[PDB]
Amino acid sequence: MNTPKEEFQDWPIVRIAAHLPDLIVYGHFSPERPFMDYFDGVLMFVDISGFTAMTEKFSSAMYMDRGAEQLVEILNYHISAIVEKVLIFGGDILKFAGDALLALWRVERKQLKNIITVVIKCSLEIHGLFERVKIGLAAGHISMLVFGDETHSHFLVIGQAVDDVRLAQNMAQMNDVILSPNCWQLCDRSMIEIESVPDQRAVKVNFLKPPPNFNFDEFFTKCTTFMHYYPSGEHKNLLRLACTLKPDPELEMSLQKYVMESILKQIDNKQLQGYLSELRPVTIVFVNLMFEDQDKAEEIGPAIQDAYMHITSVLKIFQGQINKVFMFDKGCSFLCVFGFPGEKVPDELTHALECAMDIFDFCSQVHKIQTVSIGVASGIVFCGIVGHTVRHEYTVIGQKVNLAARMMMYYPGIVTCDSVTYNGSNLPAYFFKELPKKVMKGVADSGPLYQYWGRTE
Amino acid sequence: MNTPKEEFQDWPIVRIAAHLPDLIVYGHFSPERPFMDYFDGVLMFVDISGFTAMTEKFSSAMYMDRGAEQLVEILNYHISAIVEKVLIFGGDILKFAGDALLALWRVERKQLKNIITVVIKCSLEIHGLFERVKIGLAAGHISMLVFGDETHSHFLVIGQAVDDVRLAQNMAQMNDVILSPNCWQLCDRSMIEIESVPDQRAVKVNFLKPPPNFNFDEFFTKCTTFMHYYPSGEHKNLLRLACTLKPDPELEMSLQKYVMESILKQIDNKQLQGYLSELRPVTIVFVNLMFEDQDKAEEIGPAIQDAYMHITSVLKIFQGQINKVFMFDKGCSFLCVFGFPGEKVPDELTHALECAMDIFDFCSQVHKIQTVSIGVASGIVFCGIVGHTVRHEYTVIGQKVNLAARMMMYYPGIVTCDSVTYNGSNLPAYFFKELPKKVMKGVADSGPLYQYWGRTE
Amino acid sequence: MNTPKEEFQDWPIVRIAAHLPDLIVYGHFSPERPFMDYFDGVLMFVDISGFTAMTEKFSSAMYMDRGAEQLVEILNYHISAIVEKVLIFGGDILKFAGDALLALWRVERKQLKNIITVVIKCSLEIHGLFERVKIGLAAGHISMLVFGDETHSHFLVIGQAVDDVRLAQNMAQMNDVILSPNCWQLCDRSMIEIESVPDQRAVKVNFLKPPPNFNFDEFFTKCTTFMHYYPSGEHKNLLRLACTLKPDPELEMSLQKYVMESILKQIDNKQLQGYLSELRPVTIVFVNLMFEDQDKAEEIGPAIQDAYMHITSVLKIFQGQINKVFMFDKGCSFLCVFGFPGEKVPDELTHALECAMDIFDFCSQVHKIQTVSIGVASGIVFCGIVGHTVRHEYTVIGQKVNLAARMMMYYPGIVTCDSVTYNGSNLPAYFFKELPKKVMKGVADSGPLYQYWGRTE
Repeated sequence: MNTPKEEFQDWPIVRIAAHLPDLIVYGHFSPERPFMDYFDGVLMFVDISGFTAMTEKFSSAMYMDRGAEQLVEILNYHISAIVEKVLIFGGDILKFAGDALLALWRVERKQLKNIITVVIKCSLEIHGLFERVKIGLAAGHISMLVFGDETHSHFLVIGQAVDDVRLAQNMAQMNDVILSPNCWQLCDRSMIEIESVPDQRAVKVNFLKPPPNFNFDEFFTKCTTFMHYYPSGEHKNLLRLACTLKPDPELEMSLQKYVMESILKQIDNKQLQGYLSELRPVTIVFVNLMFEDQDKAEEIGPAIQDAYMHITSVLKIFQGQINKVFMFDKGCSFLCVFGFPGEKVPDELTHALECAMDIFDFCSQVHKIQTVSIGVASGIVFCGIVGHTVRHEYTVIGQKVNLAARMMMYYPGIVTCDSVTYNGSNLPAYFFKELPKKVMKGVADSGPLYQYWGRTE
Repeated sequence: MNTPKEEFQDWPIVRIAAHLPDLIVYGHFSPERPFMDYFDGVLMFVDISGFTAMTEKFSSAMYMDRGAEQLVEILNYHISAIVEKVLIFGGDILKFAGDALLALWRVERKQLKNIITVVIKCSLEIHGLFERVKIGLAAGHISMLVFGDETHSHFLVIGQAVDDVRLAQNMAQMNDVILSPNCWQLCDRSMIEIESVPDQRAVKVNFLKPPPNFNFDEFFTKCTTFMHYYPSGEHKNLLRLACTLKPDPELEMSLQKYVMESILKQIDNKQLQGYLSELRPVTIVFVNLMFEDQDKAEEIGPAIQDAYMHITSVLKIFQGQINKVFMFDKGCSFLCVFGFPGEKVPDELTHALECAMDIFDFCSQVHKIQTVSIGVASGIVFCGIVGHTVRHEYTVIGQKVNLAARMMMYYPGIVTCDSVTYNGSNLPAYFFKELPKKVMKGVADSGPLYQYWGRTE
Repeated sequence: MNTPKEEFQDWPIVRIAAHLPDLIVYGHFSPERPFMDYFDGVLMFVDISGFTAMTEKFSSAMYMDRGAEQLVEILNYHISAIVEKVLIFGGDILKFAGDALLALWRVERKQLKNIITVVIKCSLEIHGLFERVKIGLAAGHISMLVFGDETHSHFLVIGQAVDDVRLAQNMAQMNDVILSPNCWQLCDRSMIEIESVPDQRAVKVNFLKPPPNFNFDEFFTKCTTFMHYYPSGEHKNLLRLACTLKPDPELEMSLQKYVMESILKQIDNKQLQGYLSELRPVTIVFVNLMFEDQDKAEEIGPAIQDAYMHITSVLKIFQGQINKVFMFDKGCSFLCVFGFPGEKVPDELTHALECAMDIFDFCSQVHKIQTVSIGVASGIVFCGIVGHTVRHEYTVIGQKVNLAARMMMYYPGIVTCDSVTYNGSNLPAYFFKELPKKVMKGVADSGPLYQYWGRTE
């Protein structure tokens, strides 16, 4: 009697799970919104903007109309190698963004010290791949927020360690590994030689020099005792346990709400697998919400949910999409896009600005939101699924993405827009104010910027 | 000199063969129609209506427009496991229908007794997968009928054992294995403890308790001597020998005639592989032909061919399709569908009824057809390819499928239609008669039913 | 710590490389056009017209509109086996054409003798696959020419050995292996029994009978010392080293210029993988350029580049495409196609003829082109990607392809067209001259042929 080998793990639920971290896939938490949970862990923030500032070159006529395809190919080739390292070292990749990848090792407080050693070794091996990234590491308390409505879900991690991992990454230069102050306080200092960072309490890792009898392979195996989903046994040849998920309609109903409908259409083999890799004109509406206090989801969770409920209703009118949400220094940011593939509407510029002002006016009145700021920028951006086969996400990359992001931070409390949006809106000129030009990070020659003042005085 | 490993078995002819049993793939019989052949074997009828009555839940708004995709995913996950068991135990899966799967072990008469033991063990292992199916087993003489024209082919198995396997399956409750009276007469009673079935000559298998020195693995190997196509040797890791078919234009020309053109288009990579999984509105025209004598293909074969020739010409006018043909208790049934994906026409309801009446009038005059009955029902049905990667078939599932099927049996000798068809036809009301409402199996609240009386008195 | 196995080699750059020989993939030569290089090697010309004269049968109504699909399936099944033999024996497949496959073993002059032995054994093993091809072998100096513009590239091999391999193949009968005179002069005569060819200096291989202590496996291994890209070590299970190419935007930019945009669209998963396999009506414009001297790229290279520059500008107006370029007996031939899938225009016939006359008039004035001849033929041709998964090319096959090719050779110095083109052009009849009918190889009943004389006297 024969024993044919199994082949089939390529179910829709597995394809959906590629777009999500284990934090969500195996979370099995309540469907109430907002949902908040609390834990401890180590965060790794890998800055990949050496690789993503290349989107300019790929718009060149040299690439003969295959710019988007070449860009996603070379990006995924390099990001895939980073992903594999994170996953084999036991990390859960939470999110991809144009300029970064955030990973989490969730553990009980008593194992933080040893897990930081694992994460530092992982970091050093990532830098070894490119002998061009910057790595910030943090550790400590982490809060998770899940918000959404009956058809869509989003999640965020928040807290001091999340803020810390961003600050640490910003301090880093090429090939640096920077530990947040609490990570350095928590780590095993017998193992790692550091140096101080000027004017900073964070530290830079110079060396991982373990004691004479230390065996990293045996140490790592001991650490896998605390990793709930590390592929093992019969499945030790897989990068993710999620690769083994089996059909389960209740679970798939839950997980699909995190993924854009156009991606679900490709997952269902109802759209060509390359339709979503494109250089295309879009309008970015980057919404920033600032609170009094950054690291307490119990106060900001309800506010973000209330904002989200209004944002989704405004965007739906114009097939706008929330591509990503981020949280830093008591600012929660929504990266909204008008014009994604198959979602284009006429008067995109006008409607982007009217939607921004609607969001601005509503969210300004939401309890506990202190300031709303919105940047609106329009131009050619790269869109596509970025990452590894087993862990990837739809992402947008481009100068206009970075411009809208810097505008909402450098011009707080107002709706701003770039010259493309201003000139191509069908709105009267006195609806706008020409702004002073500010030197903004990563922005060279943004063009004239405007405040959308709106229809009345 | 290198020895690269072979990879390629994914030819069109192999993809086509997934949709067909070995009875056809390796049949190499005449192209004359009708064709009849005669043999002996064991039939297994696995009732999967615990799984297919779920189509209701998947039309719920809870599934956010991915009902069809979730349904085919979970169905195929469970049906695939049944298929693998049947195939490793040496069976040939003849047909899939919404509510069942029919498999055949064809053998010489002298090996029936031992093959029934194999099939009973297979049955018990299928029930073990779900520790929700019902299994009927029959054995004896089996006739095969192949009918069609120059471009399309269909096949049927007929005879007392085919009738027996249906009756046995109907007697079964969840987790039962029921042996037809001839199967019990033919089987190895030293091996299996049975109990009587009230008012029935069939029996229920309680236990497979073989003698002290019995080794099932060695017994099965001896039984593979009589299985012409059991994967073996270099190919012992395959579920089907058909996986190894090599291009052969004359054979592919023959096999493609059994498969719908929309499926061939997907096989040829000219249509997206998920286009055919849909919840869509269709009209089912379920045609039943009753003969004087059920189990003699020599008399009914020519009649079915003559009917088919007319049915295909009527359907072609409106891109109707024969999805399945079945044979029971001297009734041959055609499951016809108007509105399959890419085959929709306007006035579908009117044309369904006019086509039914045309079929009715013609087939009523075919020699040896005693009664024609046609049920017409319209609504949302699931359509998609159901089964295992190596053995699957396009199938339709839904309350309206079951309703049309019950209508042709409970209202024999006439054309009947449901309320959706009546209300949405463009035909005058006096073309119809409102019928008494009958309690019908599996039908709850069918709605008012009508006879299509037709244009004149 | 787990060690998952690598899976991913299916990058766009790898898919592109399937369409190209190693001569180009690993060439890393200048982007100047024309580019010429010079080397030595052994050529094998495998004539597959036993297999490709079948396109007639597959247009029959017997194939029920799946003629193209069945044809490409059976062709690729047989051609794939030839390709695998060539590749394992160390050859580089340069080109596929309807009626042939050309392969190259490039080596230093001192290793020619031993490589010819390898190539003869390869040839005999190819004939063993079909126990229906004809094989010609040549050896000696080979020139390579690369021509094109900033977006498209084409290459050719030229010289006496290239002419020789064609002549040798023409002399061959079914199952023959014919050695060109220089190949016989260069080979190891202790190894191979030959017989003379009537009126020819070429020879036919009767037998490969090596000396008593000869071990072909050990001999082949010694010969792999001179094969730069023979898959080895960790990659000894691959047919091509190109299967391991990694993303490299500068290299992909270079390689894509050799591949049609419709193929690139399929490679990018933006078109269905079977869209390009079709039986469709096209117009073939077969352009032949004859020079004074055939085997010196230094003189003919600049002329072909100048012609190409004009040809591409004329074709672009009507989405005509260069499908293949060939070089024989100081004739360089361009196989141009109007009407490829997704490239159809109205008045295709008129524009084909006007484009031919434009090309004729320009190329007739190019320095060192002695004669231009153009054949124009219109009808149903097979189009599709022909070859092995790892080495394949888009190809056109059909009686009208062969007719246009014979017309440009049998009617030199003029533009000729077939009856379909003449009757369906919108041009006046006195623009044409009815020609004497010539008996042409492989052409039976071409129909009346015409010279396109053009608008004035």
